[PDB]
Amino acid sequence: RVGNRYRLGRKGDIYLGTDIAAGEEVAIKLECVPQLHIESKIYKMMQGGVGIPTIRWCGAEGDYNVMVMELLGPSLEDLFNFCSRKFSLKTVLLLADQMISRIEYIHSKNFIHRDVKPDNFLMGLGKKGNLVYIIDFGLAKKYRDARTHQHIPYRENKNLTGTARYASINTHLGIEQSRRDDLESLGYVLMYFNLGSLPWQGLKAATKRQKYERISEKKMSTPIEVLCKGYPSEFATYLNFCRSLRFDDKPDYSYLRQLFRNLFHRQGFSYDYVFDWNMLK
Repeated sequence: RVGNRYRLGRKGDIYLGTDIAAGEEVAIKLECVPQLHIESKIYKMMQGGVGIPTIRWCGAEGDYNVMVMELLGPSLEDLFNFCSRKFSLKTVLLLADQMISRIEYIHSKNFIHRDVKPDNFLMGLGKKGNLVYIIDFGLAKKYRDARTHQHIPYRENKNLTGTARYASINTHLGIEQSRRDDLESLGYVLMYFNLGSLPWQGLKAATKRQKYERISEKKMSTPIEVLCKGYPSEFATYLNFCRSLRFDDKPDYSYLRQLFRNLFHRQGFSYDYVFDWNMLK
């Protein structure tokens, strides 16, 4: 077992381990001896930030490059399923606050995620179980130069790198992903939590390419008022804000959070961090 002081378990992959010298359970992502070491380096730049998992060790053991991370809880997709694929308004708004903040933090560290979906958002454990974490930086890219903060170039005709359900419209059009896209994906995820599904979900596609084309076609045929019908106008306003962001714009994160926070206070909700799942007996 790994690092003179770690041990392995059951569960590109994750395993349940133990920091045997400090008595704590840990997640151990292994990779045949290239992408673990890279992600491992992005995590380091992200380190210390709120909602970013801590990396306790990076090395190699036999035929594997091992990365030891702090154990985290269930994914929002998982909690959503457990909740019958239905979250209350208070829960979406509580999640909406922290998620925006995680995305802004990642952007503040020069990277963009490019893979924002319910599965890449996991709740913490213990004292942190009220903390929304962001994971999987496998598709993360620096969008600006660390020192000069020179934004990457606008590029076209690219192939979709991510998950078509939550991808931004500009991503479907082939445009280079930037900060705005991470936020547009979050917006679709918030409506996903609100409706239980997205209108461009489960579209029939014989091939895995007429699908991306059916989604794209559908996602651009569905105006935001129709997608958000029956919900607080805040969700529509948010999506519209995101669709208006210029490729190199610094998103006004505060305005987005205050958008939801006002809908929050208006509903009488309080930030006590009691999620729907926290009430399942």
